[PDB]
Amino acid sequence: IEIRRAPVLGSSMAYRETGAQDAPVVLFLHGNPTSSHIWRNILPLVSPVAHCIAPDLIGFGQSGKPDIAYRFFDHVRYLDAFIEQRGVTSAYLVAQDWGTALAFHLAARRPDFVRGLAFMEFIRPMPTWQDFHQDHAEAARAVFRKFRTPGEGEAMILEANAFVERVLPGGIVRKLGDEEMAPYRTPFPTPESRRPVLAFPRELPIAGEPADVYEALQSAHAALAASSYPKLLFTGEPGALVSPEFAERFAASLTRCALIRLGAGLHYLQEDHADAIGRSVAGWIAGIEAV
Amino acid sequence: EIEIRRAPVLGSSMAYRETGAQDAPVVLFLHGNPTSSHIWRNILPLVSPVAHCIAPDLIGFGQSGKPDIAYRFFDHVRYLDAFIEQRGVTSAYLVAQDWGTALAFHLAARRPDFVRGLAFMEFIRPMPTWQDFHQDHAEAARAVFRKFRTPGEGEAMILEANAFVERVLPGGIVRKLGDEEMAPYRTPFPTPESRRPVLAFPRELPIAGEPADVYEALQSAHAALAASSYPKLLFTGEPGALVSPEFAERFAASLTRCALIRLGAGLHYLQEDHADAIGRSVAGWIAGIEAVR
Ligand SMILES: OC[C@H]1O[C@@](CO)(O[C@H]2O[C@H](CO)[C@@H](O)[C@H](O)[C@H]2O)[C@@H](O)[C@@H]1O
Ligand SMILES: OC[C@H]1O[C@@](CO)(O[C@H]2O[C@H](CO)[C@@H](O)[C@H](O)[C@H]2O)[C@@H](O)[C@@H]1O
Ligand SMILES: [Cl-]
Ligand SMILES: [Cl-]
Repeated sequence: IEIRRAPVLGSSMAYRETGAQDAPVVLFLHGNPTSSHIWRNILPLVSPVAHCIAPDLIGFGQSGKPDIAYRFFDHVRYLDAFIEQRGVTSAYLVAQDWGTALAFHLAARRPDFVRGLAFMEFIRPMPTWQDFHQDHAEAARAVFRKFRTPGEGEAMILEANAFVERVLPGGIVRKLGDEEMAPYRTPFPTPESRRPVLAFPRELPIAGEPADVYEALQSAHAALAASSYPKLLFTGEPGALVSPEFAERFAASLTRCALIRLGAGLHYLQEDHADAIGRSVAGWIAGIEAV
Repeated sequence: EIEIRRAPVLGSSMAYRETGAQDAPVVLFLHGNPTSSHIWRNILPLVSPVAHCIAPDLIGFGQSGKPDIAYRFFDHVRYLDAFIEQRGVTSAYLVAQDWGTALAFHLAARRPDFVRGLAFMEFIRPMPTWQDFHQDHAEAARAVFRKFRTPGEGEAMILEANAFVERVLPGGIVRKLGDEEMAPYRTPFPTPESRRPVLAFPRELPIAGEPADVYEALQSAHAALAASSYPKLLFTGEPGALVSPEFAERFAASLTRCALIRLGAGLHYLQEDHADAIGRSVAGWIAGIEAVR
């Protein structure tokens, strides 16, 4: 699969594309601090049934690095512009981490765009720190509190590259090979290049802040609970942002939401479960399109 | 949790494995020769979160009863029909391989309203000549099955030598089964006479018009399959055995609502090499269909 590039809002976004184009479109949306790289072993399993498009968010992967704030709403604007530039009129969405917030927000604003939503390890408004990660992961809670602290977050993420070097491997059960880890590092050679990686944890909707993202994601979650398109939720054990127990309650709170149990898994489920995820998604799309 | 149970059927009994919530769609898993519901053991746990899974042992196979019958294709049809009635199943997805597919196609042709969807692989079709049985690189397989179908020779190979269990079975699996995995394939068949149903099957294969009744039934069943409107999922291995990848793409494209799922390296007993891929595929597919209805 070639990396391709699209002009977007006077910058550019890199993307991977595969599959016959007479088929329904599936948009794969990564989060922090990843790129379309994370889908690399899932795309070949979905491409036989769908036209797969996996963009790198602005400032991630091989996308352009404009001098912007990289707030959640900036990503929204770039992703919307990418979809427009690609001429995509409707799609399935497959999302993880911040990709899920983009998917939920897109579905809320354009309900007729969404053929279905496959998601995992998703972002929701979290009224307190007890709603961010699980009780066995107090240490993750403490790290993100630091990311959200002026000066401290800069030292950890911009200077020490902690999100790429510590958080990412900490959210994968297996140990990535050198050749698998390398493309996670290459987008972020410098402190300045790491700006988007610091901006994201500062956007997490926790304890009412930031108020604009908190409200947008409350609204997106209300829309999701009122939506009628098919949904497919994956969970790991014990997971990270989403426990198996929360996943069961969440899926039951929605209509037309299946829950697929992947087994031992933390945050970056794609890395531990690419085959299970790809096979599940391809079957699910095939089933929906049949009927 | 997966339970092994027994249903009374036509004066005998069939064993079956069952798992999943009772308020979910039913999925009926149908094995072929010389296997049992054992072959689905690693697939069931992956489908049970979305469906009520029922996996019977065909009459004379696995832990089912061994009544004094011919074990022809139409006998299996009768026992499977009676099992379905006994379990009070009114509609189901079918998941099938080998002779399981002939049973599924024949069921779907008679009762298409019963079929929620059909997931199948390595399936039986009418074969006008021996050239239509396996691929030309497997001449050895054709000679072996010709001998199975030959009076006297088949008895020596399958009943006395247990060749279907000991050679044909492992021969259609890419990996080597662990001893604990292979053992339950042997235990239903302790004696030559217990192997009667295993010998009966190759002699039922619809090759060159013989047997005429099965050939006719499977022609009619294949015509129905070609016209059918229910969702279908075809899995293929490379090179496969009864179904080549090239044949699979053409066959799937010919049908209405048929997705093709390529599994990679595989022979005949694809479940043993690809349980995870098959289970995950079937679960996502059922979830998708039931979401839209
Ligand atoms: O039933 C399989 C699977 O489908 C889902 C949606 O993917 O639920 C659908 O089917 C249920 C049983 O028929 C219905 O109760 C439900 O309303 C419908 O959306 C999954 O929830 C379920 O595991
Ligand atoms: O489209 C994905 C996948 O679905 C199948 C059926 O499972 O085809 C369906 O979708 C096609 C594209 O929308 C339709 O043209 C077709 O009629 C419908 O059955 C598979 O064939 C396909 O790979
Ligand atoms: Cl983050
Ligand atoms: Cl046979």
